[PDB]
This record gives sequence, structure tokens and C-alpha cells, in this order.
Amino acid sequence: DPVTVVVLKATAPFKYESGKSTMFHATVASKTQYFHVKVFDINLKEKFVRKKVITISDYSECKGVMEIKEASSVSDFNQNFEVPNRIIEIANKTPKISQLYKQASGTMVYGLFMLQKKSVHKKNTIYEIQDNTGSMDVVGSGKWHNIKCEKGDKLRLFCLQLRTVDRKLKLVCGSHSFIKVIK
DNA sequence: GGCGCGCGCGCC
DNA sequence: GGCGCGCGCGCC
Repeated sequence: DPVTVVVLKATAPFKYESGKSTMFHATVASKTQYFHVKVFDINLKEKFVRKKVITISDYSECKGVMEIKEASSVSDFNQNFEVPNRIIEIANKTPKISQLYKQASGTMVYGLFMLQKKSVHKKNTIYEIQDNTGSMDVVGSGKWHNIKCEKGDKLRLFCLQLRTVDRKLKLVCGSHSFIKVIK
């Protein structure tokens, strides 16, 4: 059903494969929840700006993440719209590596984590991330082999998937994964 | 090329 | 939710 939200975050459009297309990620908030959104129509980028209020209908979902394909289904909302501020806070919280270690393979993961160790191999790059509860490997290939970063930088992860790899839960990149290196 | 407008977002 | 530095990018 149609849902009206306020945009909290939205990345710049980026290239990806399976067919090779374009997309960006966004995070939005109703008055009762926050959601991650994959937008596959890059002509909607102007509707997904910080603080813009939009109404989303005729979309699809997948593991709690919204998918938007046709611009025909986003409309501006210019009446008054206020979301409770904890929804904003939750929407911006990065989960703990100790909780990530307790979810099922398949779970999609988004957050900001600091990069403690970078190991580059032939086709894969293992980015070790840490917080005050644990460490975890991020596996990046293709677009995310050997990206520019060093110890102390932080990584913003968008739509990474928890997978068991050599008997341990890791984050691995797929077609829609995005990683941004900060500072 | 490369100015300069004005956002993004980590930090506050 | 505000701030402002760093930057992305339309324009010439």
C-alpha cells in the first residue's frame, strides 16, 4: 500500500551488474518505522533528497528493504509531516558486531563501521571491521576489490549480506551492495 | 579546464 | 535538528 515517509539519507547513483544498470540506496522514515530502499530508477534521485517528504506506492519488498523501479510511484507530500524523533535515531544507529553475529545468513546489513585491517588477495579483499563488541570480515569483490582506505578510516555499508564463509559469519557483497569510505 | 554554487553528512 | 568543511558537478 502507499506509504508517506521523510527521506533521511540517499547515496549518489552508482553502477552495478545483474544486466548492467544503475541505482542508489536511501533510508526513509514513516511515523512508525524506518526502511532501507533500493531505487533502480536514477531519475528519482531528485525526489530522494535529505528532508524531502514523499509518498511511495506500488513498490516491492525483500527482507524488509523497499524496492522502487518506476518513477510513476513516488509523489511529493507537501502537507505537514512530522515523524517521532526516535525513529530518526534508530534509523541512524549502526548495529553492534556482537548482534550481527547472532542473525541468520541472508540478513541485509547497513551501517557505519571503522576499518581495522585490510587484506588484499587475488579477487577478494577482506576488510576487517571492529567495534567495542567484536570484529568481522567484509568481503569485497569487483567494484569493491582494493578500494581506497586504510586503518582508521570508517566504512559505510549499504545492503551487505551476512553469509557463513569458512564456518564464520561474514559480510559479503552482491549486485546491490555499496561501500563508502569516510575520512 | 576549472569556477563557484550549494549539498551531504560526520560531528555537534 | 543544526553546522560547516569538503566536495560534486552544471555551467561557461
